[PDB]
Amino acid sequence: ASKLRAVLEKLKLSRDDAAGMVKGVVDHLLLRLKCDSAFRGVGLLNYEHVKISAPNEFDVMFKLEVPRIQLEEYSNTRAYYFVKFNPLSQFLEGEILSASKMLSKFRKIIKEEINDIVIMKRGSPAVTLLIKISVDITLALESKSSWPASTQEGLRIQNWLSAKVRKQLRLKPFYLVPKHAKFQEETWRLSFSHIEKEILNNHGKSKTCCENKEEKCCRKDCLKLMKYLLEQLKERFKDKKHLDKFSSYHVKTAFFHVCTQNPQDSQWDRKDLGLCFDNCVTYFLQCLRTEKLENYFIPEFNLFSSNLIDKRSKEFLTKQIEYERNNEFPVF
Amino acid sequence: GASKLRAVLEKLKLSISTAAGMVKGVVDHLLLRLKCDSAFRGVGLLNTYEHVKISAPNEFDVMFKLEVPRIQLEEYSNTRAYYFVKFKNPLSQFLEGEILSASKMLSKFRKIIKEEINKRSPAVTLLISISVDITLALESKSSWPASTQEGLRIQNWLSAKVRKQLRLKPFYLVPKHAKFQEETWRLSFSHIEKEILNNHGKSKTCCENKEEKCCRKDCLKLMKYLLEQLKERFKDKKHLDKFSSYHVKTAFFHVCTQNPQDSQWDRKDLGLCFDNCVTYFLQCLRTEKLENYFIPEFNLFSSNLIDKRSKEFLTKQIEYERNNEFPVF
Ligand SMILES: Cc1nc2c3ccccc3nc(NNC(=O)CCC(=O)O)n2n1
Ligand SMILES: Cc1nc2c3ccccc3nc(NNC(=O)CCC(=O)O)n2n1
Ligand SMILES: [Zn+2]
Ligand SMILES: [Zn+2]
Repeated sequence: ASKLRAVLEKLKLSRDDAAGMVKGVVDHLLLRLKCDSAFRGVGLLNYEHVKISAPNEFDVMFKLEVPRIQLEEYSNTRAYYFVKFNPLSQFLEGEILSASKMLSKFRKIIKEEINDIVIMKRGSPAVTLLIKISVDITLALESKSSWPASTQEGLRIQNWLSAKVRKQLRLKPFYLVPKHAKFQEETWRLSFSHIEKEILNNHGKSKTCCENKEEKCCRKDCLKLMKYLLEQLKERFKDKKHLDKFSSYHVKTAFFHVCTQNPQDSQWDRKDLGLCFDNCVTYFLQCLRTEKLENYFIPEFNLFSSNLIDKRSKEFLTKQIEYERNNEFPVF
Repeated sequence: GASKLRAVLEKLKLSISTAAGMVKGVVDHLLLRLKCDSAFRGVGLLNTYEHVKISAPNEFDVMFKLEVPRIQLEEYSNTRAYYFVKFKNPLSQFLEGEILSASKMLSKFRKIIKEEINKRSPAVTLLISISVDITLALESKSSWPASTQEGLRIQNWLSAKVRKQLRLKPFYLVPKHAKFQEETWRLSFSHIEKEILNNHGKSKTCCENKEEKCCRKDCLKLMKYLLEQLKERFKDKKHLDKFSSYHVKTAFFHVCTQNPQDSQWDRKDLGLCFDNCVTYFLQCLRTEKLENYFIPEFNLFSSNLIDKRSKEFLTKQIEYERNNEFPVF
């Protein structure tokens, strides 16, 4: 209870100290990237830390609009797709867009451009930069078409953020990122990280949530706290590969489900940070035990399916988290 | 006494599928022949219809927006709402020196419209069989003028986050003579107004379920209908010649700012809510002060625009209506 705000205090102090040096490089990369006719409309999506415990690790996403796409779902995976349709003809491999070819010149253009003042050296997160500062550059195809049919009954936020917001969110473009599946080397996975940022910073039922003292939720604090919890446990057992396949996308997804089941702002009063976090920890454990964690936008996709993560990893993380929660979280 | 009001709302809602469908075929064709002329190439329709008179469902009004990239405005004679257009372009044919001619562009707009039909800010009125008013609007994706810096004060009602979203949207300029001065453009935020009306609650789920049914949208229609009815009952008296639905809509935006909580607009208290609406509007009429919601230093009820006799005439009329359970309904 009081220890959590202690943890939240030492986390916020890591933001008073490099993101300018990040902008100086990515703005130089984007210029020469726009010179190539294949990456003409390239631009930034939203710096963003995927790891809360790594304030020197940044993550960017370079978007590129592909006009008039038609997708083909790869073997009922509901998340991975082929790209049919043109300044991308050089990257064709038949009538599909080769995720391998298009990403190869992307790596090459970056490698050529970073040599003139950095050591770009590394899937979808194709290139990582070393500046004692890290940024990972992801290439994303933008499609202003309607969302795929696998996302029809996803983003169920009507009782929390309203249906007209859901309608407006679904009018936004969606993004595709080169992810291999099973590998099949030319598949692209859907991505709504732009929608997720819209949800976290516009998170209340009331429009004035977290804008005044009487309406101060504790959502963002709960997500930071369980994000930091997994990042810590991944570091404690890093040299043992137990928690290798768990990432922040899991805890962020479990957070979105808790936001829907607890739609009212009154259920997130900052006075109850302890119980709120304890309820967040419980739901995530319930997904570990029942081996079921739907993708928040693609509900037919189980992030915790037996094909992606084994039962032994879930049981181990369960034992770790349960031990932390019973001992006032010593890993913090 | 809300029994009569809900009867009026019942009759206004029972009013129109074939009307708008006839307009959509004509407006779409006009926008295509316009798109051929080099001057009006990037022209689209803003707010992709709007009944300026809530009681006249056979009359629509569209806003043909035209993207103007190079914009450097010159505020005219401290009006803070009328401006001159400088270009810091295909509209070169309509320049009067450095000033973009609202006169030459109008006569241009007048001409090409009348060609494809083979009546005269609302540049043209067309008559289908139902009439539609078409206005031309320059769109500027630049930051809003400094006269709007202290306007749109919704931070305690819709949140400051929403205010920042709104101000990042483009603003629109329409031709409007000012005094007259023949080549001025007036500011326009009707796109922002529409956003506020259909997204009116402090809660994002307002009027979306039985628990959160408000009466904001009901009070504005009743207010608009009250003015339009008194304007017809005294159309020959010529005293209400200058009162329009924009005055009612502006005053409604002030009472939403003044009453930001959704619980203050419950649908059970429609009676008191409408009574509190008309009282603020009468208070504006007596004190002769009604700030523009976006341009706060612009008084819509200044003595230079409307004379004191007109405000007192309308004041006595609304009070006589409010004192006798609104017989004009
Ligand atoms: C940013 C992002 N977007 C998605 C995503 C989108 C749709 C469906 C499943 C998805 N799963 C994951 N992560 N799953 C992992 O195990 C991480 C390692 C990896 O994927 O290589 N992410 N991460
Ligand atoms: C759609 C719209 N936009 C504005 C507007 C914008 C900025 C400043 C003043 C403004 N005044 C008005 N209405 N004025 C009247 O009601 C009198 C008659 C008239 O002005 O023609 N409107 N109406
Ligand atoms: Zn909040
Ligand atoms: Zn409402």
